[PDB]
Amino acid sequence: SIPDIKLSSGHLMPSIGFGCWKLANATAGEQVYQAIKAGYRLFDGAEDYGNEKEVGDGVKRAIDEGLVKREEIFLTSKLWNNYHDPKNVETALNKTLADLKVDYVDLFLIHFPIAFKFVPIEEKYPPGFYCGDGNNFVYEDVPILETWKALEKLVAAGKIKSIGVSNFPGALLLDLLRGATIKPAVLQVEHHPYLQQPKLIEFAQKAGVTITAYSSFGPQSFVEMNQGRALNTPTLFAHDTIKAIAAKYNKTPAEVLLRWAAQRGIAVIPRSNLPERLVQNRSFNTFDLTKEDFEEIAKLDIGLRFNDPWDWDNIPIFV
Amino acid sequence: SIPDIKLSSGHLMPSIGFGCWKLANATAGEQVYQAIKAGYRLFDGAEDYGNEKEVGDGVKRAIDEGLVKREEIFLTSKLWNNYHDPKNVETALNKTLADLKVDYVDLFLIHFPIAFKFVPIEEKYPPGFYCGDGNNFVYEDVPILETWKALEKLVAAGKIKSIGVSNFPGALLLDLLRGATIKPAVLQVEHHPYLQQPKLIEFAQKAGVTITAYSSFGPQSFVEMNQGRALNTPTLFAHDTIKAIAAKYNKTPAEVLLRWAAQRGIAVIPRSNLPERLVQNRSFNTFDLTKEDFEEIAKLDIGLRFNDPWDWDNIPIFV
Ligand SMILES: NC(=O)c1ccc[n+]([C@@H]2O[C@H](COP(=O)([O-])OP(=O)(O)OC[C@H]3O[C@@H](n4cnc5c(N)ncnc54)[C@H](O)[C@@H]3O)[C@@H](O)[C@H]2O)c1
Ligand SMILES: NC(=O)c1ccc[n+]([C@@H]2O[C@H](COP(=O)([O-])OP(=O)(O)OC[C@H]3O[C@@H](n4cnc5c(N)ncnc54)[C@H](O)[C@@H]3O)[C@@H](O)[C@H]2O)c1
Repeated sequence: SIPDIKLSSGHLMPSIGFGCWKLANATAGEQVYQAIKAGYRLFDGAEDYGNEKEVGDGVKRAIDEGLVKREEIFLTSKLWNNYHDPKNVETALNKTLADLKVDYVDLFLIHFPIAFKFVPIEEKYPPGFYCGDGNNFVYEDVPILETWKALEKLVAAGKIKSIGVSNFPGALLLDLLRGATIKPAVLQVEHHPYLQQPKLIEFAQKAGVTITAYSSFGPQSFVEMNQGRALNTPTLFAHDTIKAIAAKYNKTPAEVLLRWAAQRGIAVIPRSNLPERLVQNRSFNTFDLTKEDFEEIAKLDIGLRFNDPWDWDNIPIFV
Repeated sequence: SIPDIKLSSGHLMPSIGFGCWKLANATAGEQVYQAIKAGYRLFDGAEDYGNEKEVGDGVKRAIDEGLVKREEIFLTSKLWNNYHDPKNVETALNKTLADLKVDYVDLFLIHFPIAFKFVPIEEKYPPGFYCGDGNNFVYEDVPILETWKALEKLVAAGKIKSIGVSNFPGALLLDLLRGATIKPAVLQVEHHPYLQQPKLIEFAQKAGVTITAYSSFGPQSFVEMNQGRALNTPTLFAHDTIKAIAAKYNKTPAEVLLRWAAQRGIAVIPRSNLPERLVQNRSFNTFDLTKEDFEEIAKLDIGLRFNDPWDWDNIPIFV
């Protein structure tokens, strides 16, 4: 029932997954276990989320009861900023494999085109914005291609099935494609009605790169973080346009926001933090949006971005 | 007098220059010569403008008459898109050096972060959007850093005093600073009240990279090319905000548009096609815009870009 997408790497990836950002460590396993019982097979995690160990417990439990087999679960992780230096990539990937308790990951992405100064794992993990000098941000000179090559070596070693990037703008993705042997299979970016970036999507998809959208509900995710920008932003759930369309097909505005991405061949990893939400977030492909619909949602685009490194320390990623 | 800007390379660069784009071949010579007589010392040229030979004649005459010395002329040139591949960088700089009739260029910039397929000088020069296969675009897999490394060499060889980039978005500039030994000394981008990219300026400058703005008169230059987007844009010279401010200080809209950039440490290279405009475009630093003035102009920024590779062949540089 949950459609698959063949990545450029030849491997399949579910178009509907379970998000692991802000998934409390205390119940992450229980919740990952439940997600699996509900049909979810892909889990979007990351080293920065600091719950790969619990996410692992969840997957292991499901396997031990015989509900699924390793190859049926698609695990996605992300290399954090402090580990871009070629000599530390495998080290971080090892930690991820150790916490997840697996021999490989299905998808490993460059979390950010930012390279923080290396902080030994034993000193602090996950490092977060810690750069080894108190509260100061510190960076290290490591071009993106150097990091990508280490990743390619790790793919030949069988430690990673598919590799990709996250939070990459169009010009950086183009330049990585000029020196990549294995081309990025995925581009994961903030995608929602307030930040559509239609040209980026068009380029990537035309380039054979698969798109995975995060924060499909826009500011909602950051409101729960008490962020000034997101709070000042009208929710998509109560927006006249989304509501109208939702009423025309007799659906929920939530189902509309996800269908809007799925219908265009984009993968989603909604954050289901309630049982009822687990089901809803993977049962939305029951209707079709018309050209008119897309044109209406298209008007909501104002280029509003919630996840911006510019807020951290003025990192020019999106400027 | 025209204040200078000390580049990160150590060489001084005039804060005001003479643009050479669309400067006709038959009169290019005489025009450059007149500008020198008028006080201009810097000239922004480029292989793609197809007139560096005449630009050279111009400067040669000035020198021969004892008007100026080579050391007093700041010549900027740009590496066109077909010459990114390292083995072709030197030959292209060579053709520029002979055309200009000098041993070195004060500044060489990667015109665009786009690598067209190579086309021999003899087959066609300048190639423009020509790639070697009719009207089709053909690209080479050459990462920016490779081209940049080629340039660094050329500097050590005394064939270039300073290097830099042009039309590079934030993420791209950041990655280059990661693999560069000689940091880009200058960033040249489209810059005016409709496309202010304030964060880009801030980031670049705080990094010692000097900003050189182009198309300071907004849609103006591209209107003189019958470009659809430019013809449907209210001119900056008629805009109420600029009018009000100009009247206040009794200056021309043109003078206000150039001071807006200059008072903020950004260099300008207006194209002057009239003896009077030639003089005005370099005598606008006789007043200062107030904090309120900057606030009112700030409201104009709608991010309207007139020079976009997206129009050429959907090249994702600004997405
Ligand atoms: N690579 C990156 O930079 C990055 C950044 C952010 C998130 N992500 C990933 O993408 C996932 C989703 O993004 P997100 O964290 O912003 O969450 P989201 O946008 O999917 O959901 C945000 C919130 O909306 C609510 N919600 C979910 N389903 C709902 C429904 N049916 N009805 C009403 N409310 C509902 C929940 O309270 C939830 O916290 C993450 O879990 C993470 O794996 C990646
Ligand atoms: N690196 C790049 O990608 C790039 C792209 C475009 C231009 N440039 C450079 O920057 C320069 C400036 O850009 P541009 O050529 O597009 O145009 P501009 O902004 O210098 O001026 C555009 C037009 O306005 C008019 N103008 C000039 N001075 C005026 C005045 N005082 N009052 C009223 N009208 C006036 C002229 O007709 C001129 O053609 C070029 O000469 C070129 O060297 C670089």
